[PDB]
Amino acid sequence: SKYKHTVINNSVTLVLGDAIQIASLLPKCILVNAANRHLKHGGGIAGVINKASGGDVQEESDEYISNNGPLHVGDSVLLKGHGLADAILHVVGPDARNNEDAALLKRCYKAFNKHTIVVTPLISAGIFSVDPKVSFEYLLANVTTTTYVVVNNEDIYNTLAT
Ligand SMILES: Nc1ncnc2c1ncn2[C@@H]1O[C@H](COP(=O)(O)OP(=O)(O)O[C@H]2O[C@H](CO)[C@@H](O)[C@H](O)[C@H]2O)[C@@H](O)[C@H]1O
Repeated sequence: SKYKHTVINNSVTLVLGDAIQIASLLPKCILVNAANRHLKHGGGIAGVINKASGGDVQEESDEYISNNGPLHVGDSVLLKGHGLADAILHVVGPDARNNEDAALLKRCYKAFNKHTIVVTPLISAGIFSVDPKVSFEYLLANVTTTTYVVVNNEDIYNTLAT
């Protein structure tokens, strides 16, 4: 009630706000990180998540990658929550700057469905340069679990809330 939000369907609610704030307010959830293949959390929401954890997320990510190697585009890994959420699902969206196809978002978003409540940004809609409407369409097509999709730009919110 205390956020600008639009319920899209039985599963998906679009929220104008801060994903970390929204994950904090929910008693139980997974928070999704829009990550890169090497889980190097230098910027974007990955940066905000890592900094909110005081670097704990990067420490854990480094251990995962150091031992297990880089992820493939479209893959995800469930890691610890570091007090931000019950767990963080690191999802590697396609980077359009590197000619990676938006259709790989299908794989990203299908990974949500085994989790009861998910708080997510729009995957690949930041520097990975996928149209927010396209990302959101892939989300709605593939996500069947209770999901709060959080955007921090009112203009993008308004466009998607149509
Ligand atoms: N509450 C909220 N707060 C902040 N942002 C919110 C938000 N809710 C949604 N977002 C948005 O979520 C989006 C994520 O999109 P991307 O997949 O493009 O990020 P990316 O994969 O590039 O990050 C990766 O981008 C490059 C990859 O090389 C790396 O430097 C970086 O570390 C890695 O995370 C951004 O628009 C971000 O603003």
